[PDB]
Amino acid sequence: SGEYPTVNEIPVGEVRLYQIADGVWSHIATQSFDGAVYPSNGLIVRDGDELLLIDTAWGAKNTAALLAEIEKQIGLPVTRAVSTHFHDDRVGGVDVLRAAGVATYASPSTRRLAEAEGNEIPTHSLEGLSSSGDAVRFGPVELFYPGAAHSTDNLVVYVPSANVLYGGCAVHELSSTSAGNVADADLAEWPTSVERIQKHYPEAEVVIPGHGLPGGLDLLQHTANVVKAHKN
Ligand SMILES: COc1ncc(-c2c(C(=O)O)[nH]c3c([C@H](C)N4C[C@]5(C[C@@H](CN)C5)OC4=O)cccc23)cc1O
Ligand SMILES: [Zn+2]
Ligand SMILES: [Zn+2]
Repeated sequence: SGEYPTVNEIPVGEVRLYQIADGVWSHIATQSFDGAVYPSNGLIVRDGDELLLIDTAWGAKNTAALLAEIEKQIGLPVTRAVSTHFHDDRVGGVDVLRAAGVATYASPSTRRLAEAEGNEIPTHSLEGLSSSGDAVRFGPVELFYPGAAHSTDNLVVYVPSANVLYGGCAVHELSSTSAGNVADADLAEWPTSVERIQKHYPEAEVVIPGHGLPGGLDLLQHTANVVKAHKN
């Protein structure tokens, strides 16, 4: 009824939307992995009379439910999607999107890693993001490659009209103890990558993590702290 939804409030298979700013929503879904249930976020950004989707809802059935929730709550078509790294919480559901007419995009690095791991593969490659600090425009957002962090390919997304920074899984929520699932992470480079984000987006007003509650710019410093301490 208004606060940001949490893992035990969303059955696996349902999707919630949360209005972040004018023309900006997050999507929240839950999924089982290795016998535990986790929430995860993505983003929806209005692009005129169309929508840009950032990240799937972590699976085919969740992503079908996402599209249905968008139709119910917003009623504009999703025409493009960007996946911010290669893991299933970001690309799982790309096949559903592709068959619903959505053009799916990711960096070449994400596409190669997704293919090598057996995850679903976005159709279109996003050039211009291969060096840390690179930024490109994509409809109503800026895509930024901060360097290796949670994964080597992780992208972040800024919505300049609303000063919304979507950090994806390179950014942790404030209740995060612990650096999340670090299987593919670069703990040594992660603080440097976060510092690049902090330098590039000093006017961010909302910061959305890949999992958990949005907050302000403090999420970035918190993430650096938790990664440094996990390493320690
Ligand atoms: C305590 O809180 C939290 N705990 C954990 C997470 C969390 C994150 C995140 O840290 O982004 N990702 C998760 C994934 C994704 C799909 N996977 C799986 C994978 C293992 C590799 C294959 N061997 C690929 O690497 C990866 O990230 C699954 C399950 C949980 C998470 C988030 C939390 O908030
Ligand atoms: Zn991940
Ligand atoms: Zn994640």
